Amino acid sequence: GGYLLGS
Amino acid sequence: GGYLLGS
Amino acid sequence: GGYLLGS
Amino acid sequence: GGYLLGS
Amino acid sequence: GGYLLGS
Amino acid sequence: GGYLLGS
Amino acid sequence: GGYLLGS
Amino acid sequence: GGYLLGS
Amino acid sequence: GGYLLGS
Amino acid sequence: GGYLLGS
Amino acid sequence: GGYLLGS
Amino acid sequence: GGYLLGS
Repeated sequence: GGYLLGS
Repeated sequence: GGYLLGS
Repeated sequence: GGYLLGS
Repeated sequence: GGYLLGS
Repeated sequence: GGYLLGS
Repeated sequence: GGYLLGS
Repeated sequence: GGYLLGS
Repeated sequence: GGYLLGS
Repeated sequence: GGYLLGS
Repeated sequence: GGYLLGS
Repeated sequence: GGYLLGS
Repeated sequence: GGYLLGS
C-alpha cells in the first residue's frame, strides 16, 4: 500500500 | 487540522 | 503545514 | 515505491 | 510536542 | 515502509 | 525541533 | 531507500 | 522482530 | 510522553 | 526527544 | 538487522 499525511 | 491516510 | 507521501 | 515530502 | 507513527 | 514524526 | 523518518 | 530529517 | 522507542 | 514498540 | 530503532 | 538512533 502506502501512506499520505499532512496539514 | 490535518489528514492521515494509510493503505 | 506540509505533505508526506510514501509508496 | 518511493517517497515525496515537503512544505 | 507529540508523536505520530505508523505503517 | 512506514513513518515516524516527533515534535 | 523534531524529527521525521520513514521509508 | 528512505528518509531521515532532524531539527 | 525489533524495537522502536522515543519521545 | 513517548512510545515503545517491541516485536 | 529522540528516536531509537532496532532490527 | 541494524539500528538507527538520534535526536
